[PDB]
Amino acid sequence: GQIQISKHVKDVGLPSIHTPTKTKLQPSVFYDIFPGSKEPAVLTEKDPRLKVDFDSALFSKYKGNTECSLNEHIQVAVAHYSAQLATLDIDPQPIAMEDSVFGMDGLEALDLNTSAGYPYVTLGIKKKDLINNKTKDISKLKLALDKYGVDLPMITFLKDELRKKDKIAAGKTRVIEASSINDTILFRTVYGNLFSKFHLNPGVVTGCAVGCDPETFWSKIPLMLDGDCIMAFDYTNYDGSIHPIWFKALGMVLDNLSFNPTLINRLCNSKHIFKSTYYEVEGGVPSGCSGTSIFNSMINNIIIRTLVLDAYKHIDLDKLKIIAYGDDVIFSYKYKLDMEAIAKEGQKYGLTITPADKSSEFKELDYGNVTFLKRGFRQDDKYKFLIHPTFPVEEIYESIRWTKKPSQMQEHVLSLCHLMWHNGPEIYKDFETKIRSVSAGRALYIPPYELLRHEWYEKF
Repeated sequence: GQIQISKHVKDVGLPSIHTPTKTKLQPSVFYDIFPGSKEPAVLTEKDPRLKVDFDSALFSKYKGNTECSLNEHIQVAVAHYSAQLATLDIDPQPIAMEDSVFGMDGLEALDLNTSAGYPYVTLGIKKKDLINNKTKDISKLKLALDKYGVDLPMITFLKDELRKKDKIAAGKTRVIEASSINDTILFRTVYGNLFSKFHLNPGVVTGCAVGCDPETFWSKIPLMLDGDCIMAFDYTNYDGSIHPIWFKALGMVLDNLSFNPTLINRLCNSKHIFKSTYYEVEGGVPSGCSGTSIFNSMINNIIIRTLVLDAYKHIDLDKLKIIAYGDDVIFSYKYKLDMEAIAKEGQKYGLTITPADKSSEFKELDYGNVTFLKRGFRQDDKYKFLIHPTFPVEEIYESIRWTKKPSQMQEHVLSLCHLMWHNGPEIYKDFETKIRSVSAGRALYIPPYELLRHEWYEKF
């Protein structure tokens, strides 16, 4: 996206916003027993590890929009995907505010711990002041919605997380844009029935994987994505590279389903505060707020359709099976397509597509080497039809080496075990032994391989 406006906060009647500058990340008890090189992302200009201007390296996410327009192919992609989603018969009416706050079927309750955004972050007001979870009373919230209204600036926080070592000195730390609670509630109100239907129906009709459980969903993917050709590739800066035309296209699908097609352009043309600067961006999807993962998935469905259409012009879209989780996508067609040919068609829209898993060349894929949500695919030993989701061993080793809270170590390690065992008993037994070499790991419950495997069979 492109920065259209940039102003000092004191010149437009706004205050400075103060965002956490120190990491909660700390070496854990397993730091010296597992290998790794990730460190907490730089969170401030004064970090001694920096070797670059911090504010410039963050604002490089925004480097212009390519000159392009709607075409017939994007248009047929819109009509095809729309007719597919109509199959679901989503209720276009808004949901009650009670359901937006405390949830309903397919819509998780609002997180009451994260920031409430502008203006509440400057007023000493948190979410639990607006919403009482004990009584389910939202009277304070309703007054704050009336008083402050909607379409408020997003606060851009810096994501406190582990990063590869080369991204530390280069000041390459991710930005998340926490929208106001006022606006998250508006988006849930308008689009809540769509969000619910997607979460409850991950697969090839929504074209979306949000709300899936990889443990059981992995077995279904080969059934859904039939056709001789399994395809996947990676995007460079997906969120930032999405031109305004893809929001018009998304607006058109929402309109075909009788949903508000306009609220969406507040994501496209967005307003922000970072520290002491107010700024506005045209293009790009704000990373980390209202319906982000679903809207990105829907947009990816449009892109993949139009890109295949641009590269090949006797295509049958009924046979182009797609599953997307935001920027991450896997798809199939009834016969072999050239992924390089399809990727090249992205350039004219301002999309940058490289081969999957940081590969050198665009090569053919099968389920033996394809990745989705960081995971590979491996047939079970006894039942070859059940597919293990395979989480990278390296990412588990780096994760275990750090904590944000030592008290919740039992939960942290158990989560890692549930990921790890899918890579096989040999790698899992090595994992267990290293954990039990220190006395803090001796104190934990570490599930045996056989109980994990038996528990998994029973989830199906």
